[PDB]
Order: sequence, then structure tokens, then C-alpha cells
Amino acid sequence: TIQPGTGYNNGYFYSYWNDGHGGVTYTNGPGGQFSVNWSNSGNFVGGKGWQPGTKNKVINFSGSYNPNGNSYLSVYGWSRNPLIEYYIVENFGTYNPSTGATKLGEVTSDGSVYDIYRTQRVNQPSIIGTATFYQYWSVRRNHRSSGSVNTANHFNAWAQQGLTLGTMDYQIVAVEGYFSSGSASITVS
Repeated sequence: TIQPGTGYNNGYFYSYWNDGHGGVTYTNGPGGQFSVNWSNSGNFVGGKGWQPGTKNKVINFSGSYNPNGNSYLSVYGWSRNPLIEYYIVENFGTYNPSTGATKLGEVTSDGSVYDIYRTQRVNQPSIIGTATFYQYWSVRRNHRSSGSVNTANHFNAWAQQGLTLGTMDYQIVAVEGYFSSGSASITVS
């Protein structure tokens, strides 16, 4: 495993974060590849991509994703001003992250309909420190672990619905886990 933090590997920005609990290993591979293996983890997020992201990137991903418990596979990132944490969720484990959330619409992109939601994090950690901020979600109905994500279709649908993004910060294909187990191997481009 590599040390939690951010940096560049083989031309790609990467971010690997955990809550210090133990039970997760993250490795960077050739090109845009990264692997995650976890067993009775805490909360973590790891993946490769870009710093900063863009609002019209076409993100390609391929590989395997085998969660046992609560985990997501998504295009994941942030904006600043306004501060937003966002997800385009391609697959997940035992928990759909939109459970109980307010549905803000639908968008069709890259072979599936997605349901759109907005949630709020209250006094939680963020890229600028403790803050209250919104999260935007596109949750794919047809789950998969390879494909292409035309981010503009999501960001445009969000904007159409009143979900504004500020200036992009990082933008990665991320495996997230919350107190679960699993394995994943993903290549980004």
C-alpha cells in the first residue's frame, strides 16, 4: 500500500484518504490503474484522475469491482465556490447512497438512466475544512464496472435542476468504502 495523501502517478492525479481505522490497502499501478483491497475497513476513498477536473471531460474506466458491504464506485470530485462534493455512481454494494434522499430528476447518459439527488453534509470535513455543504448525485440504474462517463451530461442536467457547480477541484474515478470489505482494480483515462 501507499501512504494516504495525494500526488501524481504515471501522469495521473491520485487521492487516497482513510479515517485511520485500518483494513485497507491502496496501490497505484501502470498508467491510470489503481487497486484497492479491504477487509473490515473504516471509511476510505481512493482513486485516479485529474487535478483540476473539467466540466466536459469524457472519463473512461475499466476493471473489476467486488464490494462485500457498503462501498461505491463513482466519478467523484469537488467544486469550490460553491463548495460541492459530487458523485456519478456507476456501481455500489449493500447501500444505495441516495436512500432517503430528495430526488431532483433523471438524466440519460452512456447507456443508462441515472436518478439525480441532492443531500447535505452538516459540519463535516471538506477540502476547505469543516463545513456545511451540498452533495450532488447521479446514481446509475444499470450497474457496471467499465464504461465511459460523459460528465457534461450530468453537470448540465444538475445545472438545469438548480444544482450549481463552482470551480472544479479534483475529479477521480474512486472506490469508496464505509466499514466493509472488498477488492477492486480500475484503470482510468
